[PDB]
Amino acid sequence: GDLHEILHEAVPLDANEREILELKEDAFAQRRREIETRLRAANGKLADAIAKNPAWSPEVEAATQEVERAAGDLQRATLVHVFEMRAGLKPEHRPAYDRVLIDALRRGSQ
Amino acid sequence: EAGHGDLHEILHEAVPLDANEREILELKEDAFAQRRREIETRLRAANGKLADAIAKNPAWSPEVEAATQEVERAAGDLQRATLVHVFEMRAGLKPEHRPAYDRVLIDALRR
Ligand SMILES: [Cl-]
Ligand SMILES: [Cl-]
Ligand SMILES: [Cl-]
Ligand SMILES: [Cl-]
Ligand SMILES: [Cl-]
Ligand SMILES: [Zn+2]
Ligand SMILES: [Zn+2]
Ligand SMILES: [Zn+2]
Repeated sequence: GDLHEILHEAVPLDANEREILELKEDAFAQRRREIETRLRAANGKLADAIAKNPAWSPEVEAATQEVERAAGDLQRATLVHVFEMRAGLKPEHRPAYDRVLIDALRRGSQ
Repeated sequence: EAGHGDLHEILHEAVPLDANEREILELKEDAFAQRRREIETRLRAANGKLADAIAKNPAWSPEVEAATQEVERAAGDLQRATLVHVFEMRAGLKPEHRPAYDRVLIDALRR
């Protein structure tokens, strides 16, 4: 989320390495849209049901299940993509990248 | 979340402090505040546990995925606890204010 963007900024790189990294982004960008989508949909499902009847209901129950699973999915996809970017780093840059990742996770960033 | 902070103000400002629906309102709030603090503590711990896994071994693993799932679950518990509370508070609000209350709620939900 902002986790994703934070880790991109911990990634030191010249003019060449950046253009290459951006080209490599598209695999994850799409995966992602696919997930920010289901989640944004599950939320609208939630809000729709509440504007209808602001009380718990089978629709609200189902929507919240959907919101949850989707947000987990999104963090998992983010992490997968973050470890792939880690693999493309020179060994000398790995410790700083790990530090940023661990500390962001620890304080609840995604 | 779910516009909670702002919904409570709508409460401070619809049922007067010379009303005593006030007392009941604040007791419900005390209970929710306590449940939230507990769930939040549990989310903080799931976050630490995910961070710990990654520090131990910075790569995707069943251990890291596991932690991820504990985090989603604590987070979902928090949203659910908050929503059911928000509904409870609405049911205790005089019909003359549900309109404005419902606005704030749906707004926030649609974000
Ligand atoms: Cl350069
Ligand atoms: Cl409230
Ligand atoms: Cl208060
Ligand atoms: Cl609290
Ligand atoms: Cl990996
Ligand atoms: Zn990326
Ligand atoms: Zn109050
Ligand atoms: Zn409240």
